[PDB]
Amino acid sequence: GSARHQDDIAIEQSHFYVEKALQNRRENSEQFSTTYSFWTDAYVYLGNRVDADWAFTKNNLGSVLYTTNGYDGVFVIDDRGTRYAMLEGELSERSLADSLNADTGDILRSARRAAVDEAAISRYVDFDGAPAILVASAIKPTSDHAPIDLAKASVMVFVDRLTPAKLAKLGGDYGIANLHLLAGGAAGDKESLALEGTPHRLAWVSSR
Repeated sequence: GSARHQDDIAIEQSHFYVEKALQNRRENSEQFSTTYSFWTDAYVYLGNRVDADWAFTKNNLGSVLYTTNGYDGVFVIDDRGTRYAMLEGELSERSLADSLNADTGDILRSARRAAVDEAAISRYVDFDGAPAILVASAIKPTSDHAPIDLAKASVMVFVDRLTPAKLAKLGGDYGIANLHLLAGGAAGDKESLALEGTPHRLAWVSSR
């Protein structure tokens, strides 16, 4: 069939790209969550322990993560506790449960399951002021070393708060029209995308 309908096919693609941009965050982060976890010193200095003096003196897991093609922040959780919380490249006392009010009691369970399948796990969350994504990965020994007890091993977690500076690339680099967050409103029969799990919503202004 051929008629004046290709104008609404464009709307079928523009929302699909905004979903792909959020899917791509999870798939880019799991790739960093393996290279920075496949290190003998990372598993030795973070495995059931927290030796931040190494991470700062060598900068291998310090504030430089914000300026070395890394992620917005990092945490270390094991057996229902936390002792390392890199927030925007700073050492601070805080919990990954508190910064988004969500429960850690089930995130540690899926994060434990990341190890037995050699693959990180990913979810949506609601950080203080804007939406975010949470991804968890098991630190496993490289150099063909012996295995470790995965129920008692440590688990690293990376976090990225979405911000209006990155909303420009979440649509403009994906080929979507003008792209903006919908913070506390309802569109006038316009095109938009409700985020899974979080109360926030993505919106844009594509011409038919």
